Amino acid sequence: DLHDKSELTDLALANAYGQYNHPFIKENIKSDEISGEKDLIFRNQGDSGNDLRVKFATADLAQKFKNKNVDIYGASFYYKCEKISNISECLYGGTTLNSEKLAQERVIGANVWVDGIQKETELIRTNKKNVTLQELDIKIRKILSDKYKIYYKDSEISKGLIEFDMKTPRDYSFDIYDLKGENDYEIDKIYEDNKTLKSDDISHIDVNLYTK
Repeated sequence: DLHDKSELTDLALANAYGQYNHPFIKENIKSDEISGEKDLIFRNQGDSGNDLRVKFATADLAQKFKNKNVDIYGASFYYKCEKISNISECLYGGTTLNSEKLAQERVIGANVWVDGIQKETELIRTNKKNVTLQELDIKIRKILSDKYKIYYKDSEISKGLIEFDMKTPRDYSFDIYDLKGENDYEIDKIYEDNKTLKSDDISHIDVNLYTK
């Protein structure tokens, strides 16, 4: 049972379009301040020179990356982002070690279908050895957002499923209209686990969208 786009508020649609089209991306930064036992602080590295609060699911996760030259790639937001003093910018997970790269860009294909009809195959990449699922998810939704206008209320697409398949019998999927809420601080909690995948172990991506 896939959720219907009609279930989202105009605010939900806007935030979704916005975060999937303008991901926060920063390479080789290091945080060494834990906050609230499960958050990492990167002072002076958010947009506008604001402070960045990277939120994780568990204190363990936060601890695993303190001191780490990490790469960041995720959905950022300001509304309801716990101030660290000044104003602050937030985001969940999307954190990987910077020292782990690939010799060449790993290219992943995404078979696409609208109402069961196959469309042009899409492509996303990453030179990260271990890329977070959030990043892959974002790169796919940006495409689904611009080619199929999934987040425009007046578009014909009303349902959709994104599925990431590994080279082993393991897959991960997202219901593009199943948002925790209408504000990013709730929507993005789906990434707090910081789920990361070995890039070369990913097989392909399946995208099924529907109308009516």
